[PDB]
Amino acid sequence: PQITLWKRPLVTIKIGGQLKEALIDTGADDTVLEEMNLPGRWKPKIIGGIGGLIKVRQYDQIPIEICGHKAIGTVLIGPTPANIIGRNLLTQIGCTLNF
Amino acid sequence: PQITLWKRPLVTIKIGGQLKEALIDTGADDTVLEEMNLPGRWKPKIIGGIGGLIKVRQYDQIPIEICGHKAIGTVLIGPTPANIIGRNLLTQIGCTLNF
Repeated sequence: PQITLWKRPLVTIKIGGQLKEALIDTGADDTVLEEMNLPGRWKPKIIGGIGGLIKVRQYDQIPIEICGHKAIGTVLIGPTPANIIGRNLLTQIGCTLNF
Repeated sequence: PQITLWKRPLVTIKIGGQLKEALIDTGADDTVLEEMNLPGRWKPKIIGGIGGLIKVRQYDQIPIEICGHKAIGTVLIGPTPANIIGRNLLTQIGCTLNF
């Protein structure tokens, strides 16, 4: 749909059989979710933001649904205050910025 | 315009009579810019990002332009890796997410 930015762009997403809240973040290269259990092997990955770099866990080819749109891609797990949906998944559901 | 997310949404902004590249960040509550110069009162402020915290200078009622679109609001100046446009200004230029 069309989401305004008066408030944080939090939408529902589903991963596994679980409903979660996540932020549509055009400023995130990657998708970062709050600590949770995911299937299969992982590899380490260093990411950064204001504040510095940080090492987190990287899981690949993870099915995820965002506002009813299915996507598959890399998901990172780390100490984030919120579930973040980044550009790697946003492009997959055809999400764009407009003004 | 309509901006896809295959690459970082960098756009031209103008502040203090100077043009610059800045990231359209729907995941940012605030607007933070790389060390520069600004007028009027400023007061410190600590803010958090994915790698920890940084102390910045908060400036209120700062006129700024994004792609020539006028906005006025709070702007933080500090050691950020890159200029970040937050929702506080994006709402002001009618920027929305679509998919």
